[PDB]
Amino acid sequence: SDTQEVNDITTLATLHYNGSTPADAFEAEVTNILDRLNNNGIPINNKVACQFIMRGLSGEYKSLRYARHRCIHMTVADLFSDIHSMYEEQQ
Amino acid sequence: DTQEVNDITTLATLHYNGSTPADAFEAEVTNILDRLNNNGIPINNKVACQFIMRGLSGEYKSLRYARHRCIHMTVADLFSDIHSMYEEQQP
Repeated sequence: SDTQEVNDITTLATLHYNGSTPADAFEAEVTNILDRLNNNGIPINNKVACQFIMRGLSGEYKSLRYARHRCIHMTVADLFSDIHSMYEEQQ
Repeated sequence: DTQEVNDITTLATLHYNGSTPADAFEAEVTNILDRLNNNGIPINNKVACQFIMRGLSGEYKSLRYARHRCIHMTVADLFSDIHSMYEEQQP
């Protein structure tokens, strides 16, 4: 509660996703961290968010990381689309 | 282009046990906070204080009991206490 921002930032910096849990749940976790950080006056822009998410991708999802260099132009929604697409074509 | 992610990761993984000068530790953290501020990721006194406390090891772990007042405690005040402990430990 008093440590929500520190916990949210720590989570963001230590994300991991390998497809073994629903992509929706991963998207929710990340989305809400970003929302809460925004509310607490710590705005994480699209580029930085994208980089944290990419860093977290393991297993087959590692492959999405070769777009990390375009994070500036890539939207978080676009990235989540690709993760969702990969999740679907693993199920 | 990954300066923010690197600066946040460092903040979230600080370690200090007195084995290096307190001035160097202060410098590292201060400049992370400065750069994050510049890049539109403003870490306030409370959150900064919490990250610093989390990183204290060895004899310095003991300082982690003012953590609850980080809201009212300043980063400068905490670095004072670390400096004070560092001085005591020196010849």
